Amino acid sequence: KFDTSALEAFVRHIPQNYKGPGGVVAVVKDGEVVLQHAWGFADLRTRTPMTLDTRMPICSVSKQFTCAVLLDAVGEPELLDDALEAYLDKFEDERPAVRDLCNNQSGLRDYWALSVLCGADPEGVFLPAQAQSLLRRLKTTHFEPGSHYSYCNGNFRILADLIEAHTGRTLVDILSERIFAPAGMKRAELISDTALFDECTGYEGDTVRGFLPATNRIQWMGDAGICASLNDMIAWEQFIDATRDDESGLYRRLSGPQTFKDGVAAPYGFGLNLHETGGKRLTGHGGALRGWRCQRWHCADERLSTIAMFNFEGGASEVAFKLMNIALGVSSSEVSRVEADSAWFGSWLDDETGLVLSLEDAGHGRMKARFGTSPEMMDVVSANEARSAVTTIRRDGETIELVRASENLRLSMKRVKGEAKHDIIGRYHSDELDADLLLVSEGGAIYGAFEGFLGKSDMYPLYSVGSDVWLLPVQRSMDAPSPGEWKLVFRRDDKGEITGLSVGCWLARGVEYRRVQP
Amino acid sequence: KFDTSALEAFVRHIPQNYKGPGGVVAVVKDGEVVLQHAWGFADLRTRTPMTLDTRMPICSVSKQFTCAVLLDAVGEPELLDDALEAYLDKFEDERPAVRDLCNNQSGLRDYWALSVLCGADPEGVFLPAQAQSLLRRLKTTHFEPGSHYSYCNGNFRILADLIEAHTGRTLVDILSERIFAPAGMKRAELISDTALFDECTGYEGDTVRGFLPATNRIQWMGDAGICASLNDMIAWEQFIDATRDDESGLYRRLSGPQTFKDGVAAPYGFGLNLHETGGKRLTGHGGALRGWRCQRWHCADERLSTIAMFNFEGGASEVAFKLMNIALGVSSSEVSRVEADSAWFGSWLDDETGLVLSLEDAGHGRMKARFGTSPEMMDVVSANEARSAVTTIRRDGETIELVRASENLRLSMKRVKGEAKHDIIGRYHSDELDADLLLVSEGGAIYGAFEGFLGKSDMYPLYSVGSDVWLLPVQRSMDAPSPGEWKLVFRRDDKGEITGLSVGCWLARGVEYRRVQP
Repeated sequence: KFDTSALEAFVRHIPQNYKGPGGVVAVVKDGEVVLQHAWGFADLRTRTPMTLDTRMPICSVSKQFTCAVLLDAVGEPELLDDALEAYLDKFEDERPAVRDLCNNQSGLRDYWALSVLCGADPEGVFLPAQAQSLLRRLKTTHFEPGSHYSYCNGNFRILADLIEAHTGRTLVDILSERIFAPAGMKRAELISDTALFDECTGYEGDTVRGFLPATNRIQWMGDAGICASLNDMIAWEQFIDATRDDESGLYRRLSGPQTFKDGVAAPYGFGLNLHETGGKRLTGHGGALRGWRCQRWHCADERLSTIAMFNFEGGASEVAFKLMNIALGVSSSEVSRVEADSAWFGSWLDDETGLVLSLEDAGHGRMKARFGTSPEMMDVVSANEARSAVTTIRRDGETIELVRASENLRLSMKRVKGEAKHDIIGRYHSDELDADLLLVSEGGAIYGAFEGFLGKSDMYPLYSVGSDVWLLPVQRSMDAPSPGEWKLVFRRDDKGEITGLSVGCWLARGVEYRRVQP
Repeated sequence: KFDTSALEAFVRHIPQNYKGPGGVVAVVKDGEVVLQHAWGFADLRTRTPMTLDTRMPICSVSKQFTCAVLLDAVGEPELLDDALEAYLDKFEDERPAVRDLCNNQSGLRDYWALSVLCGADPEGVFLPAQAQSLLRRLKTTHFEPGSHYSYCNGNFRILADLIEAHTGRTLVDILSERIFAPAGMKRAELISDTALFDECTGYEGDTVRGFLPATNRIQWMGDAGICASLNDMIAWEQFIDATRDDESGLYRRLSGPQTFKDGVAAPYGFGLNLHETGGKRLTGHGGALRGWRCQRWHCADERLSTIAMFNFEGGASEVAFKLMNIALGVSSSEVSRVEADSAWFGSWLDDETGLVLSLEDAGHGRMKARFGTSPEMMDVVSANEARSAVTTIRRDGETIELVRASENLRLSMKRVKGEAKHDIIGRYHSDELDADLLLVSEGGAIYGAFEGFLGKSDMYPLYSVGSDVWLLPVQRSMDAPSPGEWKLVFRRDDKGEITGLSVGCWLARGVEYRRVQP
């Protein structure tokens, strides 16, 4: 009997440690459900309890299902390379291979982050014709295909379109016939229009701010769209275990090792994160949307899967990971920290990429870093070295070296200083997006708005961190996580006149804008 | 020339330190405006700039105007004591004097906190007939009148009703004729229905969560309701300075010293907070509602006033206070801290009052305390002593002594321990409010709802901190700050059966409920 005593003790305390309306969790071992539990409410106002058969959007956990459809109904990604050439018909750089789309090594900038720059409302309707209009206008990459990893939902949204055109069938129908029926996922469905989903309510907020029902109206497929219950997701884990020994089986074909073009090990393959804990290899994926979070993980050597799905923005990924470590008996352990010198604090700029790192004290030998899409906590392990699980930074005087070895990324960043001039106001234009950024002063405080084919955004405050380097936080958007902070790095003439600027974030780097107004 | 160089340098950095859509600030010295500034937007979507003439709700800054009306149009508070007896016609305890209402020493429980227990929706409509129905059903106090201080909006909402009935005139008209016209407050107005106000938009949220437009539909008067611009508020500060030498002048009559019934100095009088900074006496008040914050302070010895009004939930009170200290040249200074022993952490219960203190590490010789309506940061100054600006705590083994000397409050609290039994589910009834609390289990996690004459609330999660002691956070409500955490302390028989419980928070303590169901 697989002993679930420590798992049960952890699950019993989830509602107090991961505060929110409701959720579901499961642990599958050797193809058997050994732990399955629902708690709380699907809706706090109608008082509808959360159940094991309550469907929820699984969001980015859909990506692995779109690569499974690709392999099952089309074949290897190379069969769609000709069609990708016609889809990205205005491309000016070398196009990524369809295989690079599947592995998140494409170099394309994320279209949900770009939708903010095109003026999208965070709670706006987003149609299939607008997705294609934005994806098919892309011309450039932000790194050479195969050279680095970056998470790009557009890779999978394009894949869905390629699959439907090659096959002459809908992704809705192919998933149902080729994946959900054989796996025993009885109620799983691709529901592309998020405005139609009302079987469970998702909540934005947290225990301090309060919880608010989320409204989502985007339409998506390929990068997300599947809605399924805990029991549906359990059936997928059982299908995985039943087909574990078939070398030509769909999941085994999705989940092998991958590398970058230089042979360095990569962290993602065919819609799956590839990771390890205590020396044991894991494959899985998480998903997010305003109001929702979920995660699945599978350890092939121990025939073990863990699932967590919440109708709020709490740590479902952390829950699923901790259940896996508890079931594997992995002791996750303690780092000795040192005091953070005050010389670390402030912002640091990479000239090559236009990205910025900002550091602040988070107490006890810890720093809060803002660099990627979400902030990360870093342990200060020595006078000049700090690290999170993904990023290491080393300081030498006025330079920081930042490394994210899993992305094949290494940056050299210089301390940003000086007082920022307020002559940056005016209008700027991006030729590739056909979009404008308007910057105005109101009482000495600078605000900006994004104006493009999706609409005109609200005004957002900007914050300077040194001469000509400004941050523009965007906290809510059509997809989740939101982009975080856009980094604006202005460029000037030899006369000191502004000619343009770079706008970027980790999901979409170096978007060039030229000054056209003020 | 009063030198404003340090004030201007501070004001220039407000938008970066106090992040939000917009605001206004002013400094008045010797009756002259020496600093007046607006920044940002009144509405981020319509892009309407914030101006010096943009009106906003001043919320609880209205209380001083209702006591000014009382003194000007009625006379001393003792003239309304007979009418208070008829208004609180079901009172079972000794009624407070009308003077205790004015000084916040009444012992009445706050009606906005009680509206949550009666089932109010946080964004619900609240009419004058519902205010009277809730206020006139009150029967008991939570401390003897004059013995302690507690902030109670009901004191001022009752005062408004008493004034209108004695005078036969509307508070709208009396404020306009007797206060706003003579003070030169040209556009100030009592707009009791918050749903009608649309000249400026208030925003809930913060720079990390994002900002959301607030919807408020409550109707109020006496405790709040005045809407005014920065220029209106400047005219009130100038009127104060012009009448500073008249011993029988309205503001001088509102702003003298007060004491509790035992002669100890009290911190509030006639709708004004009474405080000091660097040895200089201040009088003033702040205001809050979802989406809005403001504060005014005046230092009579230096003929100095400071005002800050924001259309978001940031630190307007901290801004107004810091401007005052900068203008007075008060050096606010540093406390040496010690490491917080782990024995402090957890929850502590006062048996007399039913209130709970919870402590957690906030880093560097600091603790986050949850006791009052909002959390407070405490400096650990010695092994067994910690303090905030308002509260001091001393630990001795399994007991903590908590003192809020400005409230005349001293509690002896014992560490709460043990595992909480889940047999608390069932229905409970408050005879005085005619309201129920329903507690249910959903998958092992307990949730509660408040059901009374205002409606049936949504379900809210509860969190146990030790045997029979639970916390129920309520983060959003009709008034602001919300109550914070309700403290539920269950009572049992000699047989171990639950008979009832105490529900309370600092604004409304010891509301007794009896078990009626499960």
